[PDB]
Amino acid sequence: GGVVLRVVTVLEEPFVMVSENVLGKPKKYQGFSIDVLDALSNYLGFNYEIYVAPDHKYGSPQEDGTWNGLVGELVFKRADIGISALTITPDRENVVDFTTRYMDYSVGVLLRRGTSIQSLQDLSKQTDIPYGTVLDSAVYQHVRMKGLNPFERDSMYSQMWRMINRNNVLESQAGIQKVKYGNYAFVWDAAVLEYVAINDPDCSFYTVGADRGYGIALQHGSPYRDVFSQRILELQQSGDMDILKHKWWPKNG
Ligand SMILES: [Cl-]
Ligand code: NA
Repeated sequence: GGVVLRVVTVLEEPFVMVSENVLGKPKKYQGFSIDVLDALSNYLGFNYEIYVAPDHKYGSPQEDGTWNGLVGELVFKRADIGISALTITPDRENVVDFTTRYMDYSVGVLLRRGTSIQSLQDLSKQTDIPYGTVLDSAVYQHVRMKGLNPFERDSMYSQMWRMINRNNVLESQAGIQKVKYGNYAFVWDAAVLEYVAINDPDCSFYTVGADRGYGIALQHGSPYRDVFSQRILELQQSGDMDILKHKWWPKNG
């Protein structure tokens, strides 16, 4: 009778993916973050049940200072653990506690084959192909912060903020669909976009693009954080974290 921890997530390939099911046979989740979660579950002896953030968002600080999304679920005490493709950021570290990272994060751009965008810089220099990101996400917040900083050294960020300031989507799937079928470029996690590009049945895409990382979020003060971070470091040191990565990014495009 191990305690059942409530895990809040956002669906996002290949980090957390569902298998939908029929006739009362249980819905199951899989992916890189589920494997890491499982490695931790097996170690602490907890069970868990997963639910998706009700608003389908990662979360960002709102006009009135409250948090929504996955990060908000933690702040509002609705969950014990938050895990997805969740980017560790200083603003989020203000209201929840992150583990050490279990994988590096970077920003990429998903583009339709036949376009001629070779860099995030080129993308920002035009307005013809419209572009954007997922609302209430770390990308949105980062582009805003850098784009509004007069002392930012790369002028691309100000150009991006002009375009993005709410061209955005509610969920990454919508952004991917817009690139595929419309006239759009989608700015999102490189790890997600690499997986999407290499697995697209039509090879419709290419991508262009480690100072931030993916982390497990816990309520502030949680006694799981140190224990998790220890287990994460162990997994990295042994090569086991790399084995997990290769399972989900076996880069064979
Ligand atoms: Cl979701
Ligand atoms: Na914190």
